[PDB]
Amino acid sequence: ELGTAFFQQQQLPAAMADTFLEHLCLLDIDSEPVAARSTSIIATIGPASRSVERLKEMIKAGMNIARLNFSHGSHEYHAESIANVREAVESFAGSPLSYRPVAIALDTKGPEIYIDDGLISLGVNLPGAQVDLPGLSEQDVRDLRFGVEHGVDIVFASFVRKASDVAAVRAALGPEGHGIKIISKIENHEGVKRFDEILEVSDGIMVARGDLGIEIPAEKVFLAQKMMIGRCNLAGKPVVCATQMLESMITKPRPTRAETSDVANAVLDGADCIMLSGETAKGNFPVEAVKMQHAIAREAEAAVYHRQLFEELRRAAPLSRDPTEVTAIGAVEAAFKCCAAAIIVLTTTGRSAQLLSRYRPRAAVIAVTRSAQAARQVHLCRGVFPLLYREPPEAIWADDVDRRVQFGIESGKLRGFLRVGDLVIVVTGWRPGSGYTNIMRVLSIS
Amino acid sequence: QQQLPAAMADTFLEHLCLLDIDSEPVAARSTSIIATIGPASRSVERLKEMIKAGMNIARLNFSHGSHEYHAESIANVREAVESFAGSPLSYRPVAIALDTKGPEIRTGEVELVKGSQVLVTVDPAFRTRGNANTVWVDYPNIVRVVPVGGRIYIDDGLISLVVQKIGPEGLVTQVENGGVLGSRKGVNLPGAQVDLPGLSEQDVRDLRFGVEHGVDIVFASFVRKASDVAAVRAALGPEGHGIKIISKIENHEGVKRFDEILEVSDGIMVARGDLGIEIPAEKVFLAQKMMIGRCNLAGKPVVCATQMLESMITKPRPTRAETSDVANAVLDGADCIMLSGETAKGNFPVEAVKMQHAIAREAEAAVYHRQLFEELRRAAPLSRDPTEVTAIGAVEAAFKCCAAAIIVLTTTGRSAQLLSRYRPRAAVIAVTRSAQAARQVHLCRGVFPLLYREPPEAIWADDVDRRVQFGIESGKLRGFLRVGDLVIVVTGWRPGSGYTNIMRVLSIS
Amino acid sequence: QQQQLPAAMADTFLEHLCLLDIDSEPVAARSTSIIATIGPASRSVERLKEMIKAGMNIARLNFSHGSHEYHAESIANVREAVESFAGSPLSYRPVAIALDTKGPEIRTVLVTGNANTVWVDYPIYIDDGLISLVVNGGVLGSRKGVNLPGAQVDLPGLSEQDVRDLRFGVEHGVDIVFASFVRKASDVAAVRAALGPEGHGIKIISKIENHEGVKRFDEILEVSDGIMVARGDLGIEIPAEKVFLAQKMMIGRCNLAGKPVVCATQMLESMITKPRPTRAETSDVANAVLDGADCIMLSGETAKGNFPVEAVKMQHAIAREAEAAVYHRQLFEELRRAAPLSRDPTEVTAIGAVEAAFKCCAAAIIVLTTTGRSAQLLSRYRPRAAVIAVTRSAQAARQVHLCRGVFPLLYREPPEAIWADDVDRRVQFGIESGKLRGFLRVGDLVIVVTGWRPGSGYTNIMRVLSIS
Amino acid sequence: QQQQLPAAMADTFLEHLCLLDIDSEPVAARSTSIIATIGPASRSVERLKEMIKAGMNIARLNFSHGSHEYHAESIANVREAVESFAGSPLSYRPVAIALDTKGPEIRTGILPESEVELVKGSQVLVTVDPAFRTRGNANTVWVDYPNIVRVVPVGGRIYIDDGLISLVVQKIGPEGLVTQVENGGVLGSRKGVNLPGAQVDLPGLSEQDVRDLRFGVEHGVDIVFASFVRKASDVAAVRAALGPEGHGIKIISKIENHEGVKRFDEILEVSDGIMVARGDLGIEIPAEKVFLAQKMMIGRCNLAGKPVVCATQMLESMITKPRPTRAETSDVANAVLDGADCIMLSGETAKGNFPVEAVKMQHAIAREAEAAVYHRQLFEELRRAAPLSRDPTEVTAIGAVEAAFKCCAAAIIVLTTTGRSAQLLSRYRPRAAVIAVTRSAQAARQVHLCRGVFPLLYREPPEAIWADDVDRRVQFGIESGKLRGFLRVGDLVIVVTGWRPGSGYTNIMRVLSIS
Ligand SMILES: Cc1nc2c(s1)c1cnn(Cc3ccc(O)cc3)c(=O)c1n2C
Ligand SMILES: O=P(O)(O)OC[C@H]1O[C@](O)(COP(=O)(O)O)[C@@H](O)[C@@H]1O
Ligand SMILES: O=P(O)(O)OC[C@H]1O[C@](O)(COP(=O)(O)O)[C@@H](O)[C@@H]1O
Ligand SMILES: O=P(O)(O)OC[C@H]1O[C@](O)(COP(=O)(O)O)[C@@H](O)[C@@H]1O
Ligand SMILES: O=P(O)(O)OC[C@H]1O[C@](O)(COP(=O)(O)O)[C@@H](O)[C@@H]1O
Ligand SMILES: [K+]
Ligand SMILES: [K+]
Ligand SMILES: [Mn+2]
Ligand SMILES: [Mn+2]
Ligand SMILES: [Mn+2]
Ligand SMILES: [Mn+2]
Repeated sequence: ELGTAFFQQQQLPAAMADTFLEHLCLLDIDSEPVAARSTSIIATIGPASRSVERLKEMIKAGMNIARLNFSHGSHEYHAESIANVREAVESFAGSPLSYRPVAIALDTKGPEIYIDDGLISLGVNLPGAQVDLPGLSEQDVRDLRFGVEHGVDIVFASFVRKASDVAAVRAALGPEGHGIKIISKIENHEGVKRFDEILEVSDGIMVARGDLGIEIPAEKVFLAQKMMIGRCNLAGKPVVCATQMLESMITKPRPTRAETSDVANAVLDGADCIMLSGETAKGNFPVEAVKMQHAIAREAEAAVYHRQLFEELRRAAPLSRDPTEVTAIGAVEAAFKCCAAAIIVLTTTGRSAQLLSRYRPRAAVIAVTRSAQAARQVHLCRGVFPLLYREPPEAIWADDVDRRVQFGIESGKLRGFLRVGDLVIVVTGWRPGSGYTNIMRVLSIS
Repeated sequence: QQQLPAAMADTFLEHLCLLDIDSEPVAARSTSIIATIGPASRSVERLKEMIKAGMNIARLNFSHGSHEYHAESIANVREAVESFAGSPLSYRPVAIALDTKGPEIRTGEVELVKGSQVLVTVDPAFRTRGNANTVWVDYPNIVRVVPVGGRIYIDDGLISLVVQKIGPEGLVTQVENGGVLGSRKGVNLPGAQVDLPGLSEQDVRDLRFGVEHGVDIVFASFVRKASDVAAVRAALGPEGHGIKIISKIENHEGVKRFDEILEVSDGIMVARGDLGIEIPAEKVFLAQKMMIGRCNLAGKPVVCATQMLESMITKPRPTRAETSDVANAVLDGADCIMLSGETAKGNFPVEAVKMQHAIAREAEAAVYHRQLFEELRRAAPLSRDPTEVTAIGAVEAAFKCCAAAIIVLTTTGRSAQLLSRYRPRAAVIAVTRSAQAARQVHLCRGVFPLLYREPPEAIWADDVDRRVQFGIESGKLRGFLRVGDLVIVVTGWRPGSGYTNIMRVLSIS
Repeated sequence: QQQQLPAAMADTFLEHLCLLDIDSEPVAARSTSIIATIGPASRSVERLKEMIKAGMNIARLNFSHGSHEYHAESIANVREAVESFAGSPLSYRPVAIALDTKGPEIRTVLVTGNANTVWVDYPIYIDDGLISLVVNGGVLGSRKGVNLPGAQVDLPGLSEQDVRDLRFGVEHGVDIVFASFVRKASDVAAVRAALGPEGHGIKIISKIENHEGVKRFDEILEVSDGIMVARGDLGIEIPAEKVFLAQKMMIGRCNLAGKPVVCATQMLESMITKPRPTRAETSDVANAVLDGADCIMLSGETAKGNFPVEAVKMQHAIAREAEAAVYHRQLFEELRRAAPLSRDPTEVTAIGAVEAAFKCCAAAIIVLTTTGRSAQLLSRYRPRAAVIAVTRSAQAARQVHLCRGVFPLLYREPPEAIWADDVDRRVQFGIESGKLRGFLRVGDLVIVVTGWRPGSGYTNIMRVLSIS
Repeated sequence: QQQQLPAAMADTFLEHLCLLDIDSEPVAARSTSIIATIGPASRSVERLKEMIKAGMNIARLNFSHGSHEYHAESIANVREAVESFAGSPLSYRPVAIALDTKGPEIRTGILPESEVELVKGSQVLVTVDPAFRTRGNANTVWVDYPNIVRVVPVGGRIYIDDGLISLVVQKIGPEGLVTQVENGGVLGSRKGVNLPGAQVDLPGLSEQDVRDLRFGVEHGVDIVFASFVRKASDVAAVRAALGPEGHGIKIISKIENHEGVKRFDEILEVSDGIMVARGDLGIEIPAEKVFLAQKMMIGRCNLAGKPVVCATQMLESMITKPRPTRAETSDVANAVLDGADCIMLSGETAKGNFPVEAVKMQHAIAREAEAAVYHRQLFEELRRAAPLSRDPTEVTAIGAVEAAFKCCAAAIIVLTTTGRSAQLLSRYRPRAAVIAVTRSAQAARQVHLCRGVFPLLYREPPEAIWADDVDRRVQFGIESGKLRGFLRVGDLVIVVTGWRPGSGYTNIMRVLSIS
């Protein structure tokens, strides 16, 4: 079973290797990946990526999260950016089976001798020399309030140095902002040393390599990146790799060999999301940069050694009596046995999708939700493909479950994620409401 | 408890160092016990005590006894077994297996002069002239299968003779080990390609008897080739299509052609008695472990047999070697262990069943589960069969929650067998309407069969849930489940076998 | 290929099992040493010669029966049988002599002498745990051993009779003491003290016979030279279905510690009366070798039975097959990982030589040693290649039988004038010995382990040589 | 710890990652050799002295440009810079000289600065009619490779000028290939052509390569980077042009196109090593697939025990800037973690403004990456994958590496004539430095290809007794290691020698304490 032609795509020969060395030796440039790209793409909004028509092209190219850099720009500037992103996003809502949710992330200005990205020794950086600035500014507080008022999904918190820095952020978001995800940016030596306590109170991490590369020796950034990716992977919390991934594409139509390798290796490290800064904020090829990250991620996701990664994630995760976790790991294992084209999961808060994503299945996790915010926020979790369901409930709940599953199948077919004859794993619960996921089924498509 | 520190170890060496004589087993015994029926074990009262002690499969040795004798054994077994049918929540199915006589080469008191000279003839005139320097055998082709230098063992391999010459009179032999030969006693032709028929005529009448009396399993003696298995299945006829054929590997050719035999069998018996004569005794453990390992790989049941607790025929306690042999068979991966003389004729048949049960529980907890499961996972090929996909998903889920059990609904047993091959720590509670399948699934380690008796409900989904609740209630009464426990439930999307495709995580109430 | 080498190269333990082959023939060199108990069936010089040829490496003197004069006769007959082969040095097999202590023993319903009231020698299991009395039973006899598993006992860690027996062993130059019913580290120190300064070179093997010994195993092992899993008494002290747990635990911890371990009792019991063992008994011997046992033991099979030599031959035949079936790939990896890093050039050289031998499927590792330590550090990493140890010390040649896979050759010639020449002559003596014994053939690779200067403690050199 | 040893001891790769420590400084010497391309920014004797001190191990001469006299000047200044350290033999660093051939090329025709625009969606004809050699324009391009009309089927593509312009063959006709412009651009004269996925008929050697290869032999270059190697016969043609006098020269095959990737195994078997020529590879196959080819090729050379080089744009931004980008520093680190024996600088040292700082950056990155290797799984997999062998040099090598790990040996000192004994130690990736003592100056330079080998040139004449000569070179290796910081008093070393003179008889491993 499993056709001979199907077994030579998606780097499946390298997938069945008994050793990592053989896994490397069997990687094949003719082995084509699936269309579903698991690693989400964060694009920074700026002069080059602010118009509604430009944003439409970046959505089709693969942008999942739009980053607002509050280091620059008035609230009126950012309100117009949010208005333009939402206009381009909703411009596709007339076609539910192809609609792509897009999250909006607010990046704080933060606490802002080296000058000019650390280019001249004596933006300004003071490495080692511990300085005084508090966790949250008084302009940060006004910016975060702007985030709640305009309904942003994610906060990128700059220069997080300790757990209390995160709590100050969460306090500024307020009770109405309790649902916003907080990604703590690790930007200096202190944040690295206090990483374990920062991660426990955050929803995720951004390896902010720009400032980190000035605050610590440039030779050491990859050590910090691979440490933080593994620790969030172990913790099952999303991790973002950022800064200068395709830097030369600011002026050039094609990246360097080091840049494509950097995106690929960030994906192989286990990063949930990869980021573009000047490549989309200022550069001359914002859409091409998005297209390049999409293409590399597809290749690198197939080149992950899932065999060992799944085993180690399984051994490191503690035993659980939560039926959502138990169902998730079983569905992921079941998906590996059949190379299921997808895991289709129903979720309202996104947790069931995240618990599937944390075991890193090869199969795409197609998440059908009625919550527009959850559809935006699950882009943080690798391999989750969110579908916004818009119909009012069927009268029998079981019929309403089945129709959402069918909606996931129909959207997967249209997008090239699913074909007739594919096996799919379907994850649901035994009753409506969040928290009751406990069922895994094996279905053939059509 | 249950050797959890040893099972979590990073290495096998540390797993060994963490084994704990004070850590008590709490899981139910998963290795099935086969007990040979004989004079010590034909009492209905004794059979009831053997059921409660742990007997899962009753073996009828057709090497001896008439059809009427075995019909009585069958009737006493079923009476003892059905005596528990009034409480369906605790009723234990018990399989009945027919072990065939098989091709038995036989001779014609006279002493075998060690180092002497004895000839073994084929001529029919010498069938009654047996003595110190004449032996006759009913196998005519013995003269064409054992060359010069090959050996001929007699009476359980304690008297040996080597071929020195070949000639018209017969085979010219010399006595290697001495003894005195009786009247028509067992002969073995080690290493030689014995081309006796794959089925005696006695075997064909016995297999017809077994079909007529509804036996669940055939232990097929001296299986050397795939065609030997097909000969057995032919004699069962398609009236015996549902009977499971377990092939007894008993000689050198069977070990060599094992893979061809396993492919056409439902399982294997490591018949160490005959095998220990047909090949050197010091090589039997190699063949045992090879066969157990490859049946584990193929997901097919394997039985370890013969002399596991031999001294308990006359003594109330086993030796240290016998204790270790039973334990190491479980550690090897054997689905079933067997008692022969210990239950057929010995003085402590119940105590022998109790011992095997007690040893099996300790060994099952001493298994290095971490490496076993990982290796069975990677070795089992990718599959698009939904029952296969659900089974491995279910075993994975059971490990994550430390599930008390995996409840599975099954018509033929296959869905339980596909769970069993991944060796979950959780018990596989199999709920079936098929009384025969309830008995036959004892061959698969870790499956606990429950026979469902109620007639079908009007709504199919109501009938599914009733069966699931039947497994819940049986599990609670037998000690497998507690309130607050998590269980994995495996079902299908439509009636009939072959459509298993659902795995659920449920809390017990 | 032979030696189960296809199974040796499997990537998983499951495939290792799957590839085992009854037609794959093993190497003549048998690594697991055989201990045979001396008794009426194994006492004549002519019978001991047959058991030496059959494969007996250590002679066990059971000091629970027989007088001091009786055991001197046994010692004298063993040394006469052993030295009867000394005239051919290339084939001389050293044999060690082990003293097994009586230990704390309680010998012989109303227990306070017939079949209604039983007298005992100490203020309940009798007949090797076959009869149960409680303040379940069978048929008794006269003079019986009594086990009391549970309530704690007032017998000392070393009796006066035991002390007298230990001093007998020093005076008669035994190589090994099997210390009965060791429960604590203090019990071993008591044996080391009764052996005195004149007996400081004797190896103390602690016998684990009860629940307390299992519990305090780590502290007992740390002060012992090795361990005997005494399954006879241990099988009466703890439930019979749990002895296999204690055996495998103890064999694993000794293998990790690098100290020898003995598996004993009823391994081939039915051969006391029958010429062939049962299927369970050959499995128990094979599984003891697969567990990692350095030595296997025969007691009644050689002491009192009617087939003592055939019993030695059976253990020899099984051990060879089981040794080849060991999954060295995973065992060596796990031994390397668990052993701490070392700055000792002897241990550093040892693990390199074992690795090198696996790479070339070397027929043997030839090591020069005086105390035996260089050979033990090789044995510790469980190579498939035979460890041929050439030594001038007769005692080391006997005692090194405790370590699995060490084949001792006693070298007798005075030193050559150039020490480099004296080294080569001893290496050559091992090569010639291995050729005659069938360990080596022309074209084989061997690993030669020596040191850079004379005297113990300087092993630091590993050489790859092809046999001419 | 230091050395990232808590991470290397971890039981899983996941926990190994979590335990990487930015505050754990490396103490072992840098094992991945650095190749620096010689050019205007690196041709002066004093600048080359700076780069040798910064860590340059191999000097790359790019015969794609420059005259024979130009490259002979490059060789003279390199050798003058290298030999200015020879007066202190205990610290003299051999520096290899590698010749990178221009290789077979396909180029367009001459239309001065005359330029034309190939418009997107246009119709352009590619012809090799010698009458069209000069008649280039916006709908017609000539190329100097006549078999182009046979190797590019309809729907196949033709790239021009570093892949800036893309053409798709629509029909095969008598005049040539009629193509539609897929990606437009401005076309100059004599621009390079690439035929992605095509089986290119060009010989393994251009006629200029033959001349350059003889120049290399006559000037004693140590290494050849053979361009555009697509099959075993290409390597054979390179070998033949070097002749018997160039038989000691090492041949590193540059894998540059799709065929070379697919036929990698037959190429590697007849090669001394491989270069992942990512620059050309990224034009010949999709850019997002290059990392697949890099990791496959590094793994298969790791498995075969043959050196592998990763090249192109590793620190590209440092051509104009004193600090690399975050992507570039990660690219160097990940090439080392892949298992690359060498890393390369091209424009960063040939023409950039910071050549010495680029060499310093690669040295500092590689030192961090080498300690961040999950050594436990790497050595275990290399060990089990390496087959059984009855060759005593192979047996001694794995024995020495195992012993080095057991004692955390500071170094493995090995005596070698050709370098093979050092290479056999290097293939098992020990963390101990492999200190190779040789009398051959060429072998000393060439073993820089093998990761973890640190060559020392022995200059003394042979002692009377051979056993004295061996011990002298061993002590020379010890005294060199002490002076260079490899070895301290009280350290343990693994010394690897043989039983008789001449190469091929390595069979002894010794454990020694230093001083
Ligand atoms: C999901 C996983 N990712 C990795 C794994 S598992 C792994 C395991 N081992 N090693 C070291 C090694 C081993 C063999 C080689 O040929 C090269 C490197 C790795 O680097 C390595 N990675 C990056
Ligand atoms: O991931 P979440 O937020 O816990 O939601 C999972 C829930 O979705 C469902 O599948 C469907 O629930 P709804 O019909 O209320 O959307 C439930 O069975 C399950 O509890
Ligand atoms: O294990 P088997 O023999 O394939 O049978 C499993 C079958 O049992 C069921 O759960 C119920 O079967 P029935 O209702 O026909 O008894 C099916 O859904 C499933 O196909
Ligand atoms: O194992 P031991 O007792 O430490 O002896 C090993 C010793 O044997 C030798 O190989 C030879 O020593 P001798 O010549 O004194 O017997 C030494 O080089 C080495 O130190
Ligand atoms: O690595 P290579 O080229 O095979 O050479 C290793 C050789 O080096 C030697 O030490 C030779 O020493 P010489 O330089 O004196 O010839 C031999 O022992 C060994 O055969
Ligand atoms: K039978
Ligand atoms: K070039
Ligand atoms: Mn920053
Ligand atoms: Mn039989
Ligand atoms: Mn005892
Ligand atoms: Mn090129």
